[PDB]
Amino acid sequence: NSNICEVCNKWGRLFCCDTCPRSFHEHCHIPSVEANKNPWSCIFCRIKTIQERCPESQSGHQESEVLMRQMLPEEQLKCEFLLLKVYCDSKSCFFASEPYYNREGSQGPQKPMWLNKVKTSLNEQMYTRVEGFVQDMRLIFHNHKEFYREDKFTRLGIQVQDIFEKNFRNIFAIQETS
Ligand SMILES: [Zn+2]
Ligand SMILES: [Zn+2]
Ligand SMILES: [Zn+2]
Repeated sequence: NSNICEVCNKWGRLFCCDTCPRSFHEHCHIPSVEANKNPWSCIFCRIKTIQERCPESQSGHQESEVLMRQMLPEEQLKCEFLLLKVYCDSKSCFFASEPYYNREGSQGPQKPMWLNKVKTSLNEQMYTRVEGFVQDMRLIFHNHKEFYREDKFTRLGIQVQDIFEKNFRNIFAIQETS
């Protein structure tokens, strides 16, 4: 197994996957690494199994159909993975914890949003459909763009949103288009 966490790329107290060489800090993995369970399979392994059990799940989908899906176990897992993929980028640090807004010439967003809040929401089963999760994720970056206006710091929102959107299209097998 790897000697660094797959998400944050640091060493420390790591839990190793039994079916692939990835390792995780307890609260870097999503969901948090489970108490017992030997063997234990990580979220990358669990997602791969879904695809392997239903190869047709990789055919193209319309985003509008994906968003209306109810958050049954497999969609819940897919959203957890997609959130994890965003935390894997080091630029996620900017969006992880609760933000605050005091900048000359800007007003804060009406509905602040951040990754740790989406993480809690997922953990507490607060989303009933994929759309709930996706809307909160996209709101993070939209609030950032709106607040930072012409500051070049706006680009961090663009960059992390691109990571999100690529991974959304991959995980939920959205039909490729130009
Ligand atoms: Zn970690
Ligand atoms: Zn694994
Ligand atoms: Zn089948």
